[PDB]
Amino acid sequence: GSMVATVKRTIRIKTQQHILPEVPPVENFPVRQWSIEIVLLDDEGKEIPATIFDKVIYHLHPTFANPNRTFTDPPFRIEEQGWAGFPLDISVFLLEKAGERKIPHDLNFLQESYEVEHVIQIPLNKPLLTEELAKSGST
Repeated sequence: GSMVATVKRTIRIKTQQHILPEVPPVENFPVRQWSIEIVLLDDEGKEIPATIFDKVIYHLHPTFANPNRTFTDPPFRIEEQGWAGFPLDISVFLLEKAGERKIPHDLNFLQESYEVEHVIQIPLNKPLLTEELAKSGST
C-alpha cells in the first residue's frame, strides 16, 4: 500500500563513554561521561551528515534533569553523565514534517565505544526531503 512509496536508509548511532574519576561513584558504581551521535550511511556504507532529519530528541530515563533533549544540527551530539546504562528512546524527525521515527537505544558501558545501525523507511512525497535523500543513495 502506501508503504510502497518509500526508500530505505541506514542510520548509524555512535556511542562513546568513559569514567569520570573526579565524580564520586554511586553505590560503588563509577560515574561515566557518555555521548551519542547520529550519522547517515550512503549506498557505499560511508558516513555522511544526517541532514534528512531536522530534529532529534533523546528521551532519557526520568532520573535525568530535563530528560527530553532536542538537537537540531547534525550529528545531533548529546553528552551526559551517569552510572547506569539504560534503554533511552531516540526520536528522529524527517524534514518537511514527513514523520517521526522512534528508535530504542541501549546505552551500555561494556565497550568504550560502539555503533548500532537501524534501517528506516522514508516517504518520497516531500520535494525538499526527496532532494536531500538523493545524497545518500538512489530514490
